Amino acid sequence: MNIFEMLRIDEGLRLKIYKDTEGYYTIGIGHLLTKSPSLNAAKSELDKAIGRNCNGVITKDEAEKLFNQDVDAAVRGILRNAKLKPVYDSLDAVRRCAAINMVFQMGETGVAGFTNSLRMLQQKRWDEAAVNLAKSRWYNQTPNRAKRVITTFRTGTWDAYK
Ligand SMILES: Oc1ccc(OCCc2ccccc2)cc1
Repeated sequence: MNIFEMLRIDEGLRLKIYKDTEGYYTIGIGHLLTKSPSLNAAKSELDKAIGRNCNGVITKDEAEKLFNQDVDAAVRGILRNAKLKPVYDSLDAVRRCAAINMVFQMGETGVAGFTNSLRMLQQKRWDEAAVNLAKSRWYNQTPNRAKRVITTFRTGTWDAYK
């Protein structure tokens, strides 16, 4: 188990443009294309991301390459964020995967709201952090995925993905 396998489970794999749980155009392994309601806008973003005229359809290799870029962008975003980096660096490898998973899903807009969760995680107050993480729109809107991520933070094991 690693971050790629974890997010592949949580996001699935689809080779044609689809909509995420919020209704936004997405492709591949959870690659957001646009929040615009315009399918043409999504198709432009796709062609820009892949470097060819895709017509809304990609190959598995292309989906996996976008996925690698997206995971790396999440990691680098954590490392560049003065609030997230100290917490990330305090975690073991399995819990770091849970952190990347959340940033992959929510980006930087969730940083402020998760201030108290981040403190509890840095303090290694795992049960309290798990309770706090569930008091969120994130948990209420995607509860099964959030429960898996939270269990990973609570236990430091892959039990929720096995
Ligand atoms: O959009 C978000 C949502 C939640 C966040 O924090 C919780 C997960 C985490 C833990 C350690 C290091 C980085 C991230 C950060 C951004």
